[PDB]
Amino acid sequence: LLLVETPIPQQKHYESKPFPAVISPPPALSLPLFTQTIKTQKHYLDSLLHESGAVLFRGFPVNSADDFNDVVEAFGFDELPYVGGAAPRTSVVGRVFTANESPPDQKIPFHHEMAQVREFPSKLFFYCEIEPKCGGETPIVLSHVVYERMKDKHPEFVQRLEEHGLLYVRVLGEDDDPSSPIGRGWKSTFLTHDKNLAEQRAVDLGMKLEWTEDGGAKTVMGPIPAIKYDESRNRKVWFNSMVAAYTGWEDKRNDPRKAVTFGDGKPLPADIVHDCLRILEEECVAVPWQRGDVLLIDNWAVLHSRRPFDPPRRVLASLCK
Amino acid sequence: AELLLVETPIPQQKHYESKPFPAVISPPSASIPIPALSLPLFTQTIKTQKHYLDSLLHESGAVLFRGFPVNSADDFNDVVEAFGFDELPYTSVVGRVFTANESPPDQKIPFHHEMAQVREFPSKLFFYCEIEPKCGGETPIVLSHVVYERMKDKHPEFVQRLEEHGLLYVRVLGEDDDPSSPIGRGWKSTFLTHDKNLAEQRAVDLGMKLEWTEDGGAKTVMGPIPAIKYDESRNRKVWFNSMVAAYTGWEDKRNDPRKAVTFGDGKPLPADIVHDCLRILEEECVAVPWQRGDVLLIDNWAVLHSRRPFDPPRRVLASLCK
Ligand SMILES: [Fe+3]
Ligand SMILES: [Fe+3]
Repeated sequence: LLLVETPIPQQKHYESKPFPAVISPPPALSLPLFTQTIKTQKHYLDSLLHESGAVLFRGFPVNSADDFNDVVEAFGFDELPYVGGAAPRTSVVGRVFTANESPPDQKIPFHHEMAQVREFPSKLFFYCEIEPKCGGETPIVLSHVVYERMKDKHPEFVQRLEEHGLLYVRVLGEDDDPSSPIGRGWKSTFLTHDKNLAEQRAVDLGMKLEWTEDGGAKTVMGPIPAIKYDESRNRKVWFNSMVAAYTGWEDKRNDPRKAVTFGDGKPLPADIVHDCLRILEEECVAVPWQRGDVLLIDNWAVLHSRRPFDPPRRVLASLCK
Repeated sequence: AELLLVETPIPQQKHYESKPFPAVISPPSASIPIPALSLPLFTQTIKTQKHYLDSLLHESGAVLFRGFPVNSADDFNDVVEAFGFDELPYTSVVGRVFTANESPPDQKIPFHHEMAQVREFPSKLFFYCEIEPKCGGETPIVLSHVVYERMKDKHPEFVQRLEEHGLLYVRVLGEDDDPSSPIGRGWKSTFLTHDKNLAEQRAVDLGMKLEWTEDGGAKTVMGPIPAIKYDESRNRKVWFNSMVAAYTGWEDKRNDPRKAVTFGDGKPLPADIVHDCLRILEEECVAVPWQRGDVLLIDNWAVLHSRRPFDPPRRVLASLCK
């Protein structure tokens, strides 16, 4: 067959590079012909991903979870083994999983997948098996651009983060609440029912777990950096969950404003965090999904969100080491 | 090119009234001509042998298909799509195929009838082994009408009080969801709502009284409902309920199984008799070891199923019929 770099409305451009790059089709199209071209075009697709940081594959016959898994499987990358510290995921087939994100009428803030985890995914794929009835887009934005704008806007603020970093406080109940923006419990996060076994995996994950009265838990993480360095492209990125925590970690157990602070305890300037929230919006590209689309996101360069939505909707994913 | 569906015997099968349980079909050894067993030939033979497969499934309660090119979830969906049963109106792997949210391997799943307390339960069910368990993992099955007949013969009075009073099912669920619980789902993720009024309205649509505990939780009561139904296709009574199941497997921090199921009038069931029912179920069951490629078809009106503990890997898919 073949692969074709195609233009779309939403995409943006940076130094003559489309974001995201879009690949579409030009023996009639088949699912085994596609996975076959994926292997045949490995170099081309590694570079395109390197140049753009994400590529949406639209038009190909990926019509099921198993189908998406063949495409994920065809890509070669090794799966990232789960260790705990993320919403309750449900295995579907092979390297592909699902997870009932926060309530459908909410906004999922921008973040890097498992950003506060030691072994975070280098890459990830998103796949739509069920088109959203309304809304429910997976807006994406280039982390390095957000860095070039933050350093430009608030140069002193970045400097404090580069020296002080951030601290995160995330109170977790014993069970999971499907109502909160971040409703995972401690037994679910750490895949443990026992406390010792838990507080142990807690230290291994680099967290300060301290059991709460009502069987809950209050974890503390950091100081940790906010500006990491993607070596493959020699550039720093906004690899932190500042906006996610400050505006998103909001429920009966956590205060948004207290969710995250400077690495040395000093509170963050509200007008600065929300200014960052505004930078993410402006630079983000939210391509409306379609049944069959496959988006390849490099986790070193991209943060992902989720617009609110009205069901039905089914987006599947795959995490790479 | 044609294919022979050959009835075959296996060590684990039983026989009642001369009929095998479960009936087992496989493709012959030396056929004339010799067919190149394929998945597309199998599904065509299933469509062509509809009547024969209706009689076998009709008289045996379940039919295990052994020795067929069912090599992936895609192949399994093609089989289910050849039998012609309507799909049960609504995770999803492909088409009508899906993975069943289960408990840890070391645990044993109690015997039951699929969706036994849901107005529109599956009439028929399919199980498929894509990956045979390293150890155990079998999907034991048992004939519901046999359990009924033996219980009535051993405990006539108790059976008489079962049909007359029925059963009461109690569940004390939290607001949130405990991951480590066989019945961990709380009222939120149960009735898809945060609002207490709507939630209780929905539980009521499901024929159930919903109580609001002061601890932010909820207590639900179902019944009285029969513990014994009548298979019309086979003109016989079936032990269609979840008594033994709930009495032994409905436990966690908020729930005690001993009081999870009682007589429809609130009177507790005799522990000795429930365990005695557990005994009959275990004796009459058939636990055929799973071989990759197998697809088991169960008539949900005549058969209760459960699971054995196992050591992974193990992968089984399923499909439900209206
Ligand atoms: Fe995410
Ligand atoms: Fe079951």
